[PDB]
This record gives sequence, C-alpha cells and structure tokens, in this order.
Amino acid sequence: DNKINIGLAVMKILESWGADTIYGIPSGTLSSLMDAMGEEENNVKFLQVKHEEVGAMAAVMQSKFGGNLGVTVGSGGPGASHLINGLYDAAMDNIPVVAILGSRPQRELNMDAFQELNQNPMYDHIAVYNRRVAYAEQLPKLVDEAARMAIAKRGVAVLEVPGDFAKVEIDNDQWYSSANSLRKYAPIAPAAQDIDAAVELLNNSKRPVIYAGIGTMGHGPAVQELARKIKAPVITTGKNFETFEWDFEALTGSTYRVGWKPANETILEADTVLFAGSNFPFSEVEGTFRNVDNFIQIDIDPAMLGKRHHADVAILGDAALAIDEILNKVDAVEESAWWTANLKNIANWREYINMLETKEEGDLQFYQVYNAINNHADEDAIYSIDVGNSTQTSIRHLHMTPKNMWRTSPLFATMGIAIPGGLGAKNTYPDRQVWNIIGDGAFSMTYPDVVTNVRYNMPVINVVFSNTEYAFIKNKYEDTNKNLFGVDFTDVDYAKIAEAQGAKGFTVSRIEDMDRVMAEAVAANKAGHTVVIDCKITQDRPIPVETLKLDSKLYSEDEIKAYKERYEAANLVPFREYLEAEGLESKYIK
Amino acid sequence: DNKINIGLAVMKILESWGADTIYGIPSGTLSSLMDAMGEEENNVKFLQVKHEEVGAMAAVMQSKFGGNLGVTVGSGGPGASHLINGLYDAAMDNIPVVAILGSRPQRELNMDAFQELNQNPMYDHIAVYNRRVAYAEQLPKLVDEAARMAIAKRGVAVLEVPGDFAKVEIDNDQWYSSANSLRKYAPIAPAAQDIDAAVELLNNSKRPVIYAGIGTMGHGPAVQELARKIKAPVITTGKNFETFEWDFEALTGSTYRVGWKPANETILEADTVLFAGSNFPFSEVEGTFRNVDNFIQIDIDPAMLGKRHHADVAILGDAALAIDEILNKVDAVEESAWWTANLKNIANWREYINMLETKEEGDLQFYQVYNAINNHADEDAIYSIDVGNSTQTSIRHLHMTPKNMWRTSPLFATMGIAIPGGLGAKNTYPDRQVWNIIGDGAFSMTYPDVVTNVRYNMPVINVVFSNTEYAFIKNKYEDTNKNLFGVDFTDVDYAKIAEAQGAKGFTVSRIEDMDRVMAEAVAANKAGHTVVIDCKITQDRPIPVETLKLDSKLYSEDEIKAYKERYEAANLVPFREYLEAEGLESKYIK
Amino acid sequence: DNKINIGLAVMKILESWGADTIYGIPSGTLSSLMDAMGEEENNVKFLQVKHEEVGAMAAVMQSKFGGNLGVTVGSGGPGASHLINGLYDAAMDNIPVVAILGSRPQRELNMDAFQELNQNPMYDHIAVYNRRVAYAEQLPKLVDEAARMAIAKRGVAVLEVPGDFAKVEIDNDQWYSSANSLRKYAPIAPAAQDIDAAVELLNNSKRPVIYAGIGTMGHGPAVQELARKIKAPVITTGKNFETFEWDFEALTGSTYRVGWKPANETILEADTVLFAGSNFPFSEVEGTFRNVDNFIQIDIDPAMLGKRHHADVAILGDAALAIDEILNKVDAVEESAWWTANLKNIANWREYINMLETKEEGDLQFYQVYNAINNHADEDAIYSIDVGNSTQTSIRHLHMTPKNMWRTSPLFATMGIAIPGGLGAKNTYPDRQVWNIIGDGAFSMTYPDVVTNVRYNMPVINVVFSNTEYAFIKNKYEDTNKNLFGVDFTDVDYAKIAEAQGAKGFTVSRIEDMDRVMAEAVAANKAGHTVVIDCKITQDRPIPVETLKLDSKLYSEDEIKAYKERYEAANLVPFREYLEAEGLESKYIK
Ligand SMILES: Cc1cc2nc3c(=O)[nH]c(=O)nc-3n(C[C@H](O)[C@H](O)[C@H](O)COP(=O)(O)OP(=O)(O)OC[C@H]3O[C@@H](n4cnc5c(N)ncnc54)[C@H](O)[C@@H]3O)c2cc1C
Ligand SMILES: Cc1cc2nc3c(=O)[nH]c(=O)nc-3n(C[C@H](O)[C@H](O)[C@H](O)COP(=O)(O)OP(=O)(O)OC[C@H]3O[C@@H](n4cnc5c(N)ncnc54)[C@H](O)[C@@H]3O)c2cc1C
Ligand SMILES: Cc1cc2nc3c(=O)[nH]c(=O)nc-3n(C[C@H](O)[C@H](O)[C@H](O)COP(=O)(O)OP(=O)(O)OC[C@H]3O[C@@H](n4cnc5c(N)ncnc54)[C@H](O)[C@@H]3O)c2cc1C
Repeated sequence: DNKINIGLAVMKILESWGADTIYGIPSGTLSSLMDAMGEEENNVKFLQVKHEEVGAMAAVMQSKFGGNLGVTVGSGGPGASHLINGLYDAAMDNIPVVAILGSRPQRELNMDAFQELNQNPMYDHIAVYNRRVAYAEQLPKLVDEAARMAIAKRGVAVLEVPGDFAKVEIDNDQWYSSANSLRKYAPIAPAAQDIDAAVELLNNSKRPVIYAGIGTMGHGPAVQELARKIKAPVITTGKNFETFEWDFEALTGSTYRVGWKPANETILEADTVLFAGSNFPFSEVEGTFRNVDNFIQIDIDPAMLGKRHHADVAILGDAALAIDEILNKVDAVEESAWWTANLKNIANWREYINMLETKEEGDLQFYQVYNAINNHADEDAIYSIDVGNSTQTSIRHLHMTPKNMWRTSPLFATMGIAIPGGLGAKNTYPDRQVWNIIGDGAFSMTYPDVVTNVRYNMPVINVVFSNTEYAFIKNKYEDTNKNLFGVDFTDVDYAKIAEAQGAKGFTVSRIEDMDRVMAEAVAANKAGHTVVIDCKITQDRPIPVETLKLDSKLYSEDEIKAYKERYEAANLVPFREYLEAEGLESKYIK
Repeated sequence: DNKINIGLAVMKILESWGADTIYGIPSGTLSSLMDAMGEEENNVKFLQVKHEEVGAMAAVMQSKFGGNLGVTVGSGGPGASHLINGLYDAAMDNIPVVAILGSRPQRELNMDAFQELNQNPMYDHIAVYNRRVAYAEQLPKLVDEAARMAIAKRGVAVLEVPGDFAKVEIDNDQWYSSANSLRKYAPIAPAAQDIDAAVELLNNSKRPVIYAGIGTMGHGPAVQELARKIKAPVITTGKNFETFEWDFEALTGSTYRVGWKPANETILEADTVLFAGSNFPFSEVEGTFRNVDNFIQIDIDPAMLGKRHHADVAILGDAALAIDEILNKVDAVEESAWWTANLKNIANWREYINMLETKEEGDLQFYQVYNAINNHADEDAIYSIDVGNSTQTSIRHLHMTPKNMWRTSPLFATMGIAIPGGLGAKNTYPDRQVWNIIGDGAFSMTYPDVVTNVRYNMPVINVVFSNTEYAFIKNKYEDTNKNLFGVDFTDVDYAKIAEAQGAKGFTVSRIEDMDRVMAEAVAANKAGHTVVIDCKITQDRPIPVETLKLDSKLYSEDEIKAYKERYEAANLVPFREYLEAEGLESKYIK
Repeated sequence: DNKINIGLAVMKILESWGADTIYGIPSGTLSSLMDAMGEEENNVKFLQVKHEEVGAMAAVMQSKFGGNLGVTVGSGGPGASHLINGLYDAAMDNIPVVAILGSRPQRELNMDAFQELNQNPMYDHIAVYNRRVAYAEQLPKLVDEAARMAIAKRGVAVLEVPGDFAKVEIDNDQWYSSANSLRKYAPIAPAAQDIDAAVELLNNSKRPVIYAGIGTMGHGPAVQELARKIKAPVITTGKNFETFEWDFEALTGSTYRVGWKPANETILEADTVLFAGSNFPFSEVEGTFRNVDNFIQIDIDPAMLGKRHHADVAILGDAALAIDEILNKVDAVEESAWWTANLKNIANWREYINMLETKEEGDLQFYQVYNAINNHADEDAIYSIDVGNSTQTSIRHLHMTPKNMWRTSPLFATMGIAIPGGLGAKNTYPDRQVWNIIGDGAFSMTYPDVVTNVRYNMPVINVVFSNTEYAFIKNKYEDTNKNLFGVDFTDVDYAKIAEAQGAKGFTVSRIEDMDRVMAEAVAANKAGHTVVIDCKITQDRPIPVETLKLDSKLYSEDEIKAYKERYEAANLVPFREYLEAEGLESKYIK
C-alpha cells in the first residue's frame, strides 16, 4: 500500500456499490473526477448524454428497471440545475440515485467568481442527503455515504464537489467502502390478528374487489389465485399492469382517466376493497372509494396505513406474504353473481378494444400502432413510456405479463422520460428488446438524445405519436375551461431527423401499412440500429372512462348517442345492465 | 350525526393518536383551534409555557421520556420561530413531534399584512412533513397525517394553519382518524450468517470490547451477561448509562470528554469492538477506533451500517435479539488477563470518584452535590439533564440503573433543555420524582419557566450549578486558543428568584451543609413544591479524561505532577500499568 | 508589515465599518474570533447576553435607534438558531445587521459530528447575504462584504464560520476593508410633473388628509406646516409618532387598533390622501382607504408605489424634498369646515385621554403609569416598546416630540424586543435616559437579561405591566371566537426578581402611589441603577378605536350605552356630530 488519487478512490467506492455507470456531460468542474474513471482496473463507465436532464432521468430509470444504483453528474451551475426534472421524479417515486454537482475549485467559492454559486439550496427540499464537500480528503467518505443513504432512504443523495478535490492524493488507508455492510430487510410477515380481521371481512362481503398496486409486484399469480378463490375482481394501478396476465378473466384495468371502463364501474359498485400495496394518488380528489363500505389495506410503510381512506383493517408487512396468508385462510367461493357480472363487463370492454386494434384500413390511429407492437414485440420486451395521453393509454392495449417491465414518470410526470428510460433499460439489459413510446410533445423535449443510443450502440425502438396536437392537454380544455382550444403545431419530419442522427427513420400514416412498417422497424433494431417510427395519427382521443356516458339513468339519450358516435363505442354496455342481468342492483345509480 | 367544528375534529384526531397535551402560548392566530379544546368530552389539555421554545422542547422531551406524541404550537411569526431549538433537537434525535404554526387568516396571506409571512421555508430543512393548509376542510386530514408522519418517520411534522380555518364547520363524515391503523414493526431477527461471523471474531479475539449505545436500551442485563461470558469490558455512550447497573464490575464508562478514564483507555487498547446500537458522533473526528483491529456493528438502520468505521461484520436487526443470539452461540471464557486488567482499572477510577463525592467539609464542588442526590433520590428517579460541563459530567456520579431515565439534548445540544424536559417527564409520570440538573448559563435561558411547574402543580427538583463561570466553555479555551479566558459574570440569587415565582429556594455553598439542604429540598418536593437548589460551587473543572496525563511514556513528569495536583488525581494509575501487571503490553504506547 | 491573525483582521474590518459592539455568548465555536477582540489597539467590544435572541435583537435595535452597524454571534447549532427572532425582525424592518454563526472546525463538517450541521438553510430565506466560509484566508473578505451588503441591501448578512479559521495567520497585504468606499445616495428630488399633479389634487380637494409614515422622519415641522397651510389633518403610523409634536392641534393619531379615535374616523371621511413615506400593513385587509376618492403617494422605493392602494399620483423621491416642494406650490387655505370639525374631534379625544391619565385615587391602570412617565421623563428620553396591548397603547399617552425616539418590533412583532432595545439604545447613548415598557408576557420571555444591564452598567428603567392576563390576546377572543377566554396566570414578584439580579425593584398597584414610585425609580436610575417597576394594574382594556360604538346610526343605543360604560367613554362624541355641526355630512354613514 501507499497513496491513491481521491478521484480513483471515489470510483472504487462507486464500483463496490454496483454503481458502474455515470451519466452526464464532461466539464471542467467535473474533469478531475472523470479523469480517474477506468485504469487501476476500475469498471465504472461514463455515458455521455446531450442534455443533463436526460442523464439524470436515465440514472433514475436505470433503477426503476431493476438495474444498479445510478449516478448522474451536472457541471457547476447550469449542468447541476439541468438535473432537476430527473431528481424530482426520483424523489417522488422514492428511487435511489446519487447526483454529483460539480463546482468551481475551493479557492473560488464565495468569491462571486465565474459560474460560481452556492448550490446547496438547489435540491435541499427533495434530497435525502445534500452536502457540499468541505475539503478533498473527505470526498471518498461522502460519496460512500451518499450511496448508502440513497439506497437506505430510497431517494436522491446530492454532493456538491469543488473541482480541485479529486486531484488530491491520500493514503490508501484513509478511505474505505461500506458497501460490504449493505443489508436490506427481507419480507416481513404480517400480524396474524390483522390477517384474520381481513379474512372475516372478505368472507362476509357480497362484493369484494382487489385493488393492487406495485406493492404486489412479483406476486401476480397469487393475487390472481386469490381473485379466483373468493371471486373478487381485480383492479390495478397505472404503474402495476405488468403484474397481471393481460388476458386474465377478472382484470378490470385501472380507475380514473388512464384506466379502463370496467375498473371505473367496479369500484363504484364494490362493498369491500383489499387495497394491496398502493398509494393511488387520485383516491381522495376523485372520490374513488366514495361508495365502498369496508377498506382493508396492506403496506410495508406505516406512513401509508389509512392514508387514502379510513382503514377498517390495517396489515403491516410484505404484500406477498399477506396475500398468501389471506389465500390460505379465506373461504373458497364457488358461485357469485357479482363475479359473473364483472366478467361480462370486462369481456364487453375487450371486444371494443379489440375492434379498434384490428381495423384493416384507413387513417392510422394509435390503436393500430399498439396492435402492431403486440404482434411483433418479444415476450420479455421492456417498455419505457412517456407521459402524454396517447402513451399512457398504452395500458389499454399492450398485452403484457410479468415477463415485461413497463415504467414511466407516474407521479411527478415529467415529459421526456421515455428516451432516458430506454437508455437506463438498455444499459441494464443489453440483449433485451427495449421500446420507447413517446408523444410528439415529449419527443420534442428529448429527441436530440436519440444520438446517444446511436453513439453507444444501445439500440432501441422509438415509437413516436405525431398528431399535430396534444390529446392530454386537449382533455383539460373541456372539463374546466370554456373558450376554444388551440394546441395545433407544424409537421416536423421526425424520420428525417432520425436519419440525420445516424438512426433509422420510418414514417407511417395508414393502418394498412402499419404491420409492414413495424416489421421493418423491428428487423432494423435486430440489425443493431436505433429506430424512430414517426406515426402520423389522427386527432382521435382515447374514450374518457372517467366520464362514461352510457347509463341511461346517469346521462341523456342525446349524450349517450354523441358519446357512442365520437368514440366508436356503440357496443359498450353500462355495467348496471350486467349487474341487473345477474339479479343484482346498482348500489348508487338511482 | 350532523355537523362538527373543524377545531374539535382536530382535537378528536389528536386524542385518538394519544396526543393529549399541547404545549405553547395562546394567541389570536391559534385561538380558533384552542377554543375547541375540551368539551364534547375531549381530553386534550393545554400546558401554557412562558417561552414557546420551552413548549417545543417539552413536547419533544415528553416523547424522549417514553410519553405520548407531543404537540407544540407557536403563533404566526415570532411564536413559530421560537420553536426552532426544540424542533432542531427533535430532528437530530429522530423524535416524533407535531408542530403547529399559527398564521393570520387566509384573506391576509400574501398581502404583506401585520405579522403575516410565508412560514413554509422556516422548517423545511429539518421537517419530515411541512405544509401550509390550503383550505379549512382539509385541516383535519392534515393534522391526522402530521401525527402519522411524525411517528412513522421519527421526526418533526409541521403544519402552518391560517387562524380562520378552525372556526369552519363540516359534516361529521368528512373527517376521520387513521390512528386505528397505527402499526409498528416488532423486533426483527438478525441474519444467522452475520451473527455467526460475529461469533467467530469474538471467539478468536484476545481483547474484545462491547460498545453499547441506546439501541441496547432494555437489554442491559443481557449485555452484562455477554460481557461476563466472554470477558469483554463494556463501554457505553453518553446517552446510554441507564442501561447498565452503575456498579457493574466491567462498566468502563463512555469515551471522550463526557466519559470516564477507563473507557478512554480501553478503546485504544482493544482488538475487537462489538458496536451495538450506536451512532457515536465523535468516532471519526476524535479517532476513537484508531487502534482497533476488527469492528462488528449491530443496528436496525441500514444507513448506519459501516458509517462510523469500516465494519468487518454487519448485523441488521434488533440489538436485543442479536445480543441474545450471540450470547447463546459464543464460547464462554473462564480467565482473561485483559478482563482482569480492565476490572482493576475501573476500580481505581471508582476509588477516585468516591473520594471526591464523599468529602466531609469545605467549599462545595459539584461532586458532593451529586453525592447528595445519590443519597436522597428515589430508585426510579427521572433525570432531565442540561448541556453544560457540570451537568453532563453527571454520568460520572449518578448511581443509575434501568429503573431510571436520563435524557438531555445530546447531539444538537441546545442549552435550556432541562426545565422543558422536567415538564415533559412530570406530565407523563405525575407520581414520579423528577430532577432537572442545570448549569447557571442554561438556567439563565429558561428560569422564567420555573413558574410553569408551579402553576400546573408539576413539582420538580431544580439543581442549579452556579460557578460565576462556564466550565464547558472554559475547556475550549485551552486546546485551540492562546489568549486569556473571560467567562466570569455576576452573582444572581436564584433561590430568591424561585421564591418570587412561587417555588421553594435553597442556597448552599459548603460541603457540610449539602446533605441537610438536599434532604430539605426533597421533603419540600414531596410536599408538592417545585424547588430550586442554588449550588454555589467552586470553579473546579471535571478531570479531562480525553487528555489523560498519567502515563510516563506519553507525558513528562512535570505534566503528570501538575495534572495530578490540579484534579486531585494523585492516586489515578495509567491503564498500561494494569495491563503489564497481568502480563500484557500496550498495543500503541511505545 | 508582516503577518496578522485572521481573527484580528476581522476585528479591524468590523471597526472600520463602525461595528464596534458584538452581542452574544462565548463558546468554543466562536472563541478563535473573540480571542482577537481588543489588543493591537482594536476597539471592538463584546456585550455578553443571557440568551442569544436578546443579543440578536439588541444588535438590530442598536441600528433602529440610529446607532452603528450591529453584529450578533450565535454558537454552532443552538446558539445560531437562537438568533432567529432578532433576524426575522431585522429582515422585515429592513435593518442592517451582521450575524455570525459559529461552527465546528472545518475537519468536522459533514462528518455528523457533535453539534455539527449544515447551517446554510437556517436563514437563507430572510438573508441578503448567506454564506459558509470555505477556507480561513477568505474570512476577512467575507466579513467585509457582509458589512457592505447588510448596509447596502438594508438587511441581514449571515456568515457561517468554522471555528478553526480565525486561528490562521495571513500576510497583512492579503486583506483589506472596503469601508472607506462606503457611499450612500443623498435625498433625491422628485419629478416636477408628479409634484404638480399632487398640488392640483390637493388644491381641488374638499377633504384632504396627510397620512405620514416614517419616510417623513426628520421632517415633522414641514409636515405640520403643510397641514396648517392647506388645512389638512394629519394621520400618522404606529411607527411614526415621534415625528410630530404630541400636542399638535391637527394630529389625529394612527388608524386601526393601535391608534386613536380621531384618525380612524378621519380616514373614512376623507377625500384625498397624501400617503407620505408609509407602507401601512393594514391598508387592504382592514379597508383603511375604502372611502377615499384620490390617493397620492410619496416614496423612495419604487416597489412601494401603488402597493397599498391605486395611486392617482406617484412621487418617487425623498419625502422631505417632496413635502417642501408641495408646500411651496400649493394654495393656502384660510378657512375649512373639514379642518374645524377635525380639530374639535381631536380635542374631544384628548379630553378623554387626559381624564384617564389624571385620575387621583384607585386601583392602578396603565393610563396613570403613562401619566407618571410623562411627568418625570427627560425631554429627549428614548423609549424601547414591547409588542403587547398595554405597551403598544403607549402612543395614546406618551407626550413625545422629535427629540424622543420610540422603537419596537412593528411588523414581525416579536415579543421580548424591549429589553434588547434598551441595550442597543443605552450602548449608543450612554448618557441618555432609556425606558423599556414591557407587558408581563413579553417580560417573562426576557427578564433574565435584566442582569445584562446591571453587569455592563447600562442603567435603564423597566416599566412592567402585570395584569395576570393578556389584554392583546384578550382582544382576539371577542371578534372571531365564541368560547370563553382563559389567559389568567399566577402573580410573579418581578420586583423581588429584579433585586435578586442586582437591579432595583419597585411594586405599585394604586394610582395615589404612582407619582412617588416613579420619582423614586427615576432617581435610582440617575444613581446608576437599572430599575424594574412592577405595575400591578387592572384588567381594563384600551378602548377599541377600530370598533367605535358611538354613532347612533351605526350602533344601537344599548351598544353605545355598554360601550361608554365599559371604557369610561361617556363624553366621547362620534365624528359625524362634529361634521354636521360645521355644515358637513358623512360621506358613508347613512
Ligand atoms: C399523465 C399520467 C396519468 C395517469 N393516470 C392514471 C390513472 O388514470 N389511473 C391510475 O391508476 N394511475 C394513473 N397514473 C399513475 C398514477 O399517477 C400513480 O403513479 C399510480 O397509480 C401509483 O400506483 P401504485 O399505487 O401501484 O404505486 P405507488 O404510488 O408507488 O405506491 C405503492 C405502494 O406499495 C407499497 N409497497 C411497496 N413494496 C411493498 C411490499 N413489498 N409489500 C407491501 N406494500 C409495498 C409502498 O409503500 C406504497 O405505499 C398516471 C400517471 C401519469 C404520469
Ligand atoms: C455537551 C455534550 C457533550 C457530550 N459528550 C459526550 C462524550 O464525551 N462521549 C459520549 O459518548 N457522548 C457524549 N455526548 C452525547 C453524544 O453527543 C451522543 O449523543 C451519544 O454518544 C449518542 O449515543 P448513542 O450512540 O447511544 O445513540 P444514537 O446516536 O441515538 O444512536 C443510536 C443507534 O442505535 C440504533 N438503534 C435504535 N434502536 C435499535 C434497536 N432496537 N436495535 C439496534 N439498533 C438500534 C439507531 O439506529 C442508531 O444508529 C455529549 C453530548 C453533549 C450535549
Ligand atoms: C402588536 C402591534 C400592533 C400594531 N398596531 C398598529 C395599528 O393599529 N396601527 C398602525 O398604524 N400601526 C400599528 N402597528 C405598527 C404597524 O404594524 C406598522 O409597522 C407601521 O404602521 C408601519 O409604519 P410606516 O408606514 O410609518 O413605516 P414602514 O412600514 O417602515 O414603511 C415606511 C415607508 O417609507 C418609505 N421611506 C423611507 N425613507 C423614505 C424617505 N426618505 N422618503 C420617502 N419615503 C421613504 C419606505 O420605502 C417605506 O415604504 C402595530 C405593531 C404591532 C407590533
């Protein structure tokens, strides 16, 4: 032993924590650190992006997709501030990530020098750790603790690092990594008393429903078995569709806007809700559970117990173990009018969606684009979804199973999350098929980074929806506003831009050309090319399932007529009809 | 059912969470809320203090002493800002507490009105929850969540509440409490693989030492049994003395300044350290573990694993269970030179302390005041200790056991924590003997609140050390400075002030009068009186155990001579002598 | 030249800026700096307080009273946080002040060491400068800039200083003071076009009124001359009474609660308002100007123009110059019914106040305490007023002139501002009579610092109002609440406490004893003693002039009867009567 460069010590620490990829853009305030990358057999790699926000989002999405702890860097000042959308997303999603903010050298601090400023206030509100390194020798210790904190506190750990520190040398015995001491709690078994109370309520309920969030990830088969055992339909969240087999007989979808018709009707007619591993944000403001009688909640976070609705039964512990315990103790239900009515309601919805997806000719709609994806995607495909209307509606069409991964920016909802997500995913799974589904608005905030996929040979399939408008925003102008719309722009040739970036571009605007174009796009991706499919679609909006104008006791004939005509929903049948057909009555309608 | 006042709903929620005591000062920006207190059979009580900081600290100390969740209020502006020292203490100690900041009515917000301001920035840095209520109807929900968060996140939950909101009425079905869903994780068993690794290291160590922090609270007997089984001396932290029987043969005390001579010598000679449930803050900066060979850590917080020193073995889980598992698996050690040497070193230290405590006549020193306390205190006495030098040194004298509770402001170290601590303690244990041990400086920041104990008939014994100087500060002027001192003030008659406040005052300055005065003070307290014992002591400083000038191989004869003379330590023997007497050699000296 | 200690360099810089007094409490994290005080012929002195908040408030009040730039220090952690109320007051009042936050040495930063923490977030929201010194050598530069910024930006400049920096030595040519370059703008003349527009409106107004704030400080004689010239009554603000001769024929007082009856009636009947140098905070929320027709504003701050009400005429520049220009150009008014009616209304109010102040026997009321002060105070007496109801009402009784200074915490309104104010005032004017007028609640938050006046031989007269209740708070429980009150405490002997602190205490509870007690108190103060007059007054509340129940067209006979009986206001006459007597009619009543 002898001496070691502080920058190298930092890289050794990062590698010990599994943080082998740093995302960002090189700069003078970060050079000393980056210069240590590699050599001494270090395995930390640098992935250079075009905009630091994409680097931050990529580092975060890497973890969302099950990858290693990500690290993102931003040069002192503007580079650091550019990380904001990625860090806010991580903070709200409780995703570990280490953000390193470069800074002018120590001697320049507080001198009002060029691009010199106090960056401590920048992320203090959202960070789980936020410190300005005070002297070179403690940099290794703080990077180690930043990783430890990001992981333990499930959030953003931020370090402001003066650019001269990494150049300093220290004794090899003056630093260490605590990665070897990394420990995590194994799934914890729920209290028998709480499981028992839940079992009693479920046994005595006439209309049970399972509302499963990502806390049930990895336990879809068990949840489906419980659903079948007690004849309780399943409602999922916008983040948890992959947990279920897309064609599961009792899957009603999700509630509210980015949801399905069945789920939205089921929740208003349910009696007992098993809220498993969810923190559904629309709960209170949209009155999701306004008609429920009993509410059972399962969660590993005590801060969540009884948060979204009063909980008659609270179960603290792992959702897997809890579901298994409930499954073993609850009584089996052979026949149920409630179950039968729900199955028919779901089937009716699937008929509608299938009809839209399988059209043969005409102006392209996003429905058929999703159909093409289903017909050509690998069974274990990864989906990086952006936040627009046409992209979030993907959960109504993608035929996913737990073999897939579907991730977005679900709560903070930052636009432009797709491309960075694709980078994080492909970096983690180089041999796996990765799709980025993006709307024109979101694409326009991040398409310069398509070149990043090209440069690093991380081939992804970019599916871009171009409608010259904004469906999502076109939905918030007919529910609170009164004046005319106004969200129509020009016609940018994204395929041409892709070609200019070294990617392969395709343009499609007809349903009859979609299958061929998708096949060619997939084949090109398999040849190692990043592709951009510019889908010139119509201005059609996904049917608003939060405002179902189908029940003749809730809306007028004219309203139902116009609703059916606009969304091609002539064959959709209101849930009450299915309930009454099985001898039941609506608990709230009339 | 029908309607309910929002303020009353808030009180019902607080009571459901066990928060039956609100500390603060009445004001117009808090009146609507306080007006709901009581009535409708509500049991929430208000304890009015003289300075809001005492209310905040009292609410926090209430929890430190094992009481219910505390609530502290501060009027918009100055009342709210006055809570700062109490909230910072809670934040750093990870103590749950709900702080309600009053505010001018909604209509005045952002108008630059009188005593109107944005208070959201005030505590955002330290809070686990920090929100400004946006409308009256959600106040109940936010107070409920504030309690849930404070407890779940072990910290400060802050709510800024416009003064007009509590006056509003809502439907009784428009609010609920999630207190019924409160759940906490039971002690979690450690991984067998980690316990086994620890057992191997302890079995093969020639000089094992147990360093126990408050994570071992409630398991002192087991820790003492392990110490005896493997012949490993025990070192404790400044916060964890009550966990051990004060006279335990192998208790070496704590390290650094507020510690004992034995512990400070033991840690520099130890080979293997079992760091159980501690986050000792002096670890790195004072090089506490600079000579240790192996380090084993037990903690329930993964963020702490390997934080204070590289951990060769990391055990995640409850300290109780871990200690029990280690105790059952480790080999018993019959004889140990290391153990024998430590026992003699401890005995030598106890001879010194006993000699100081048992003096019969002369100018009063804090040593004899502590002696008097030991001779008259109840076996289950509660001690609220302030942060000065003469008060923290109490851990060298108080003969405590797990039947006692000793609490202070250990990390943030805010002065004036004693009186508030006494309030929180007496509020929780009305029939228990409570002592506030305070230095003149700290007392001077909080003595107006002695009247609070008087007014609410919460009798406590205030022991005040008056030396016209500041021992603690008189220690940081001979280790980094060079110029003369200068910390001598006047002679305020605290006994007279106490009498003026309705309390009983005593003044003592001679060792031969101490026992009688203490007896009278205790008897007065048992008659329901709050007492203030103004102890006029000498300027003697507690022997500096962080700089032991006793070993002739570490310091010169003249230094050792002067050291022994100044601290009356002629009979103290350096640990190396005891080591060599048992056939061992110092691992670092020479 | 050669070398110099950084701490000494800092003191030389402070002295060059006139900052010769540092307020605070000594501590290890501040010792290196304080050790440099004095020697090398430096004139910076240290004034040690009992609670750091008093040190902060004293440093701030020093400037409010026309003294030099104040400096306040707070030890790392709790000492620093204790400064908050003083700093918020300075921030809201736009008063320059330098706050130095001590900190653990550089090597301990970010190590989670004892009493070690990031203090940058603490005051970032309110500071005009807030930096953590990055290395020793730049400390002098930053202290110099802190002073420059505090003064130039009229606010709080904060520096966090690691305790090891001041010990470092630098070359004497490596530091400098920019105090020699201190420059301030002289009064700026207003635009002739704006003065002319104002002159036209005033000339054509039938009911002009001058509303003067502290922007008119130093120009009272001119304002009174303008009032007489155009026959426009004068309304002042709670901060600006000293600007006028207390007995000025046309002084109506101030509006709202801490005001007089005349002003409150005048503003609702006025047509044109000359709003000179004011930022009256109650303007919008209390509808102060709801009946005004024209509004003219004069201010040196463009941010204030049109802030409190739409401005028909805006004058940017010095109030003195503007008043002089208006005075020279406006037409003289010989007779005015509006003026005559106002003079009678004012006289009627003065009859009432005089009657209360001159009672001869009975239970003491604050009215007679103020009478005694008027009869014994020096013509140039300085008044440090706290924020309670009985103390703010002093503007209804004190017979002040520009020779006096009256200061409080007017906007942030922190309780306990009086004692610190007295310290700042006496430090600045050692040979001047200084009075601290305090309510029992405020006194209880700061009385331990009475000893500070004693210790430093800065004799002040503390007048304490003890009513066992809280008048102010007793006013916000009968305008928004509904339930019973509840603000009665014990009876603390403040005179006895004062004696215990080395001060001279007096107790008085009868009107017939007030003059003698005051005479003795003043004589004692002239003998160099700090005094505390414990005035045991009744629970009588100052008449609520914001809710004048006197006009038979605004309130019922029973209401007027009860109002007159409760406040001994049988002889008060509603302004409308005086208006009609002069041939005028109310513009809003009926
Ligand atoms: C534009 C846009 C529109 C959207 N529209 C909708 C919509 O209409 N409908 C919809 O549903 N969503 C929608 N979303 C997504 C939505 O905002 C939420 O992010 C999502 O519903 C949250 O899902 P969740 O409850 O599964 O998980 P989270 O909110 O992440 O909460 C998961 C919960 O599971 C708990 N948990 C974790 N692990 C375990 C375990 N092992 N055992 C037990 N509990 C565990 C956690 O503590 C947590 O409480 C939309 C998002 C965007 C960006
Ligand atoms: C003026 C002053 C001087 C001081 N001087 C000294 C001094 O000289 N020496 C000294 O030792 N102290 C001193 N202190 C106190 C010192 O600052 C620390 O607060 C104290 O040592 C921390 O003790 P701790 O490690 O027991 O607990 P904490 O710092 O509170 O840490 C406890 C640890 O236990 C873990 N834990 C909690 N529950 C469990 C469980 N069930 N199982 C396992 N782990 C668990 C926690 O996660 C945490 O990591 C002083 C304080 C003041 C104010
Ligand atoms: C408990 C309590 C109760 C109170 N009750 C009342 C009450 O009932 N009534 C009341 O009136 N006050 C009351 N106050 C005081 C009140 O809150 C305000 O602080 C005060 O009225 C502000 O007075 P101001 O407008 O003179 O000065 P400021 O608010 O300080 O504004 C002065 C203005 O003058 C300008 N200025 C400065 N220098 C010049 C110059 N040379 N030329 C031109 N313009 C200049 C400034 O830019 C500024 O806009 C109370 C305070 C407390 C603590």
